[PDB]
Amino acid sequence: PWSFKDDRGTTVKLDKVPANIVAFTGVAAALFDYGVEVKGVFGPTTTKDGKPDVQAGDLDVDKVTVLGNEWGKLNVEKYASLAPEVLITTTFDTAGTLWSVPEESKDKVAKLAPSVAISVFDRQLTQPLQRMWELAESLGADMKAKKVTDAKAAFDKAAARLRAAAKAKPEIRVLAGSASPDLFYVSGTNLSVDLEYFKALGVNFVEPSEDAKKATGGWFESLSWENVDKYPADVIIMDDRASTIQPADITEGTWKQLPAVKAGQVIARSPEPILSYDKCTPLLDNLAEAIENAKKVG
Ligand code: NA
Ligand code: NA
Ligand code: NA
Repeated sequence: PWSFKDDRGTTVKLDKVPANIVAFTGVAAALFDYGVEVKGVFGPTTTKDGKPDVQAGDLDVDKVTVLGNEWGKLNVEKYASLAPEVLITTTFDTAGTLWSVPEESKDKVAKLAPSVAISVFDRQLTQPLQRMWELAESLGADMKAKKVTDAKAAFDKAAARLRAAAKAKPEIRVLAGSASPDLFYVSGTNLSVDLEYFKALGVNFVEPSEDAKKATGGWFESLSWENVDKYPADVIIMDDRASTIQPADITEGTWKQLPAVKAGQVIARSPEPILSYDKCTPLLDNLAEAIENAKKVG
């Protein structure tokens, strides 16, 4: 018998540990690092050359059944064909909305199998990391495997490295960005699990006012591309997800003129961390390295 109380407070109870797990791609990726296999995934999974998306982590993308290959896409008939026993995903709000389960078919999807939500709303990264760990352990993963304990040890060291970098270089201003054709979005730290944790470790972020973020209920500010120099920044961390324009591909002239861009002080941000200690370690090391070696340029 298997039971798990999720971050909505809902307890799923099944007569045996589910063999037919379907998960958001990034959740499947986290589970994979603890030795838990999933049967189906939905989300950014492969890129247009067939390579694994960043959100697929170390998943064997050929082996799994891909039900949707972008956010908000999940073929209901194909899902049903997997004899799904549980659906696992993240949640980004108070309501417990199941992330990436299509709004139009979410009721049909719910009929086929119970769901488990792990919240990545308004808390530091360490919380959903612990809750993903608990979920994996409830599914029979060996949490005392060398690979798992090594990953947790490395994460802790990386967190210490970032704390030291932020304390050693207090002048370095970090801007969290995401590019689209219409708009350049600047995230504040509040509400995001990665940025809340990085802030708690002492990183100096550019913070749009609450007033500037109110159109998204506090998540981010939308800027016209001509106003992307509004906030002076030394390091820019850019959204890496498939829905967004990657920094190497941005052609807008204002972007190209930013001091941090000219100095080569742009790195990746993963606004949807894969919730394993393994996949969150480079988030910490990458940011620490950017801060360690950044010049003040903004
Ligand atoms: Na296959
Ligand atoms: Na166990
Ligand atoms: Na340095």
